[PDB]
Amino acid sequence: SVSEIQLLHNLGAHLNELERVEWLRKKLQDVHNF
Repeated sequence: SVSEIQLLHNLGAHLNELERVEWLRKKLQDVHNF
């Protein structure tokens, strides 16, 4: 189902809420072998 403030959770919250929390996540998935 779709929420009322769901389309606002895309760019109506903060462009900083998906910078590293975005990438930081893959930090373990792809495990930076280095």
